[PDB]
Amino acid sequence: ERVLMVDEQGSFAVGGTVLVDSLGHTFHGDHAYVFYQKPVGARKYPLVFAHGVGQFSKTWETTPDGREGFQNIFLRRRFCVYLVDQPRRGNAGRGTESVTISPAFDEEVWFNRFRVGIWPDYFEGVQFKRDKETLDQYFRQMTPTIGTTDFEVYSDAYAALFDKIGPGVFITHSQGGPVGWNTLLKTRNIKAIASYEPGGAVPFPEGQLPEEAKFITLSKKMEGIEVPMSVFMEYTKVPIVIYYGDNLPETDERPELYEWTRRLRLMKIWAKMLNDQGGDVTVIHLPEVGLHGNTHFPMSDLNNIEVADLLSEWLHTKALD
Amino acid sequence: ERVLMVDEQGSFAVGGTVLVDSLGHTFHGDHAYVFYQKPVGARKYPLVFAHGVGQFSKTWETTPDGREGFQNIFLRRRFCVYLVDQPRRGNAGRGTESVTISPAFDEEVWFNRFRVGIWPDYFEGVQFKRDKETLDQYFRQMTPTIGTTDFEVYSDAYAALFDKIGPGVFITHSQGGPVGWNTLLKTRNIKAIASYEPGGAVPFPEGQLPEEAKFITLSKKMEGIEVPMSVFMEYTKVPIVIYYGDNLPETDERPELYEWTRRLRLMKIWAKMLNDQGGDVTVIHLPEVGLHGNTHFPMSDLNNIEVADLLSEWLHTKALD
Ligand SMILES: [Cl-]
Ligand SMILES: [Cl-]
Ligand SMILES: [Cl-]
Ligand SMILES: [Cl-]
Ligand SMILES: [Cl-]
Ligand SMILES: [Cl-]
Repeated sequence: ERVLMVDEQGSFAVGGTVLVDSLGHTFHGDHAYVFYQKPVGARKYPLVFAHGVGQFSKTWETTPDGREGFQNIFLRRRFCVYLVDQPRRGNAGRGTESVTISPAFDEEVWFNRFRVGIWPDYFEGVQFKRDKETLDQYFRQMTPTIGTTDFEVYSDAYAALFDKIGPGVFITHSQGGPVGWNTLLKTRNIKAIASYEPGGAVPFPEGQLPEEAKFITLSKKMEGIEVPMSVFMEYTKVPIVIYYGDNLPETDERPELYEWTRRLRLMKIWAKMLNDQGGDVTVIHLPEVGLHGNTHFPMSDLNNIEVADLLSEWLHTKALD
Repeated sequence: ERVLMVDEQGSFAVGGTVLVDSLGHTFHGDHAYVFYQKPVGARKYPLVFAHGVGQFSKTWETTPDGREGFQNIFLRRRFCVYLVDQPRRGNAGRGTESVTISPAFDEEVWFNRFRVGIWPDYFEGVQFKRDKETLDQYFRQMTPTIGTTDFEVYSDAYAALFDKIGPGVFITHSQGGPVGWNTLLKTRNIKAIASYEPGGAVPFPEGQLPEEAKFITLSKKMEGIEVPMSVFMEYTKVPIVIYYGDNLPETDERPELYEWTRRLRLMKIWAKMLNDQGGDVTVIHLPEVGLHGNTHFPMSDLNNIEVADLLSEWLHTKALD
C-alpha cells in the first residue's frame, strides 16, 4: 500500500567513444546506459549504483526472491537514484570491440563464489531464499560483457555521468570497487563512496604494497596495485565505507570463497593506511555489527532493509543525505 | 511539476530455457528481462511493450532528445506498464548460443532506414530534433543480439510474460510485429495488439498470398508467410491496430525506405482479408489522420504525445482502458 512519488524519471546513454572508418562513417559505442528516478522532495546528492562482473543494474533492483531492492528502498527514502549498466554490459551492449561470447557451465561455481553455500547446499543461516524460482532468477540476472574488461573504459563512463549530474555518492559492488577507485581520479563530483564486497586493484603507494596484497587471484591479477603517492592521497579526500558479509572461510581450501576473506583483511590494511594519512575509510564486517548470514550480495539478501539502514546511517553521519 | 504515483515497481527475468551439460551442470538463458511499474489506481489491462531489431526497451523510454516516452506517458494515464528486453538483447544478453559480435559501420544507413532523412539531410518537416546530441543518443540506444534472430524464442518469452501477468495489451514495433503475431498463437492473455510500423512474416492463408506479399526483403526473407486457414483465423479474434508514419517514398529508388511503403500497402490488404473473415484490424497512416512528419519511431518523435492520444483513443473504443 506504500507509494513511490516520482517527480521525474527517464533513461539515457552517457559517455562512450566514436569509431570512424576510412569512409568517415561512425560507430558510437562504449557508453553506459542509465535509468534514473528523482523523488518528490529529493535530497541534495544523488546515489549512483555500479554493479560488478557478469551482472547489470538488476544487482540493485528486485531481489531474486521478489522483494524490493535498493532502487526502490532509496527512492522511498527520497534519494535520486541512478542505476547503471556499464559499458559493454546489458543495455550498454554496443561496445567497440569484436568479441565471441559462449555459454559457460559455471553456475554452480558462481553459487559458491557468491557464498550462498557450497553447491548443492545452502549455508546454514544464509540470508537467501532457498527455493528453485529464486535461484532461477539469480542465474538469469547475469549478462555477458560484449568486449573485454577495461576499467579505464568503465570508469570513463561513470566519470561522464558524475560530471553530468553533479556532486553525488557512488555505491559500488565487487569489480565495481576498482571501477569506483578509478572513477574518483576522473571527476570532482564524487562526494563519497560506499562499496559492497569490493575486489580487485586496491591502490597502495609504490613501495608500500602490503604482503596481504600480493596474492594473485583466480583471474590471474595481483589484488593490490602500486600507484604514485600523490594518487594514493586522492583516496583520503572523501569518506569511504566498505561492507563485507558472512561465511568468510578461515582456511584456503576453496579459493572461490577464501579470496573474500583475504579481501576483508586487505581492505582493513588499506583503510588504516589511508586514515593514517588523514583519510576517512571505514570497513564493516556485517556480523560484527549484528547482521548474520549475508552473501556477496548484501543489498539483495533477505535482510537487505537492515543493510540499507546501515548505509542510510553512514550517509547521515557524513552529511550526505 | 507533475508526479508519477508508483504503487509498485520492479524487474524480473521471464521465460527462457535451461541447457544441461554432460555433468548435469546448468545454463539458464534465453529469458526476457522485464521492468514494470504499476500506478495507483491502475486500469484493468497492463500494457506490454516490445521493441524491434537492434533496439531494446529504450524504444519506449526517454526520447533521444530528452522528452518523455510511452513508459512515462502511459504510466501517468494509469496503465501498468511492462517494458521488455527480449531474449538475447540488452539486459537479456545471456543467450544460449555461441556468437561473434563485431561493430558495423551502418549508422548512416539506419538513419535512412528509420526515415529521419536521406543522410546527411533530415526530411523537411520531420518530427525529430536536428541537433548532434539527439543523434548521439539515437545511435547509442542500439544494442546487439547475443545470438541469432529466432521469433520462436522471442515469442515464447513474451507468451510466458502474458501468462504470468494476466490479460493485457501488446504494443509492438517493427520486428516486434511478427513477434506479436507469433505470441498471439501461444497465450490466451493477449486482449489486443497495437503495432507501430511492423515488418516481417505477415501471415496469410495458404494459397492466398497476395502479390504484394511476395517481395523478398533486404534481409533476404519473403515478407508474407503462408499459414493454415485455422491459424489465420486466430488473427480475427482480438482487435488489432497498425500505425505507419510519413515520408514513405512513392518509388523504389531506395529499398531501405521503400520497404515501408510496401508494408503499408500489404498491411491494408491483410486487414481487409481478416476483416472479411470477421476480424477487427485497423491500419492508420498517420498523415491521413492529421499527424505529419513521423519517422519509423512515432512513439519517440516530437509529436509523440499526439501519437499516444491516438493510441489511448483506440484503447478506449475497444474497452481496454
Ligand atoms: Cl566475483
Ligand atoms: Cl527459504
Ligand atoms: Cl568452491
Ligand atoms: Cl528495420
Ligand atoms: Cl531541431
Ligand atoms: Cl537509402
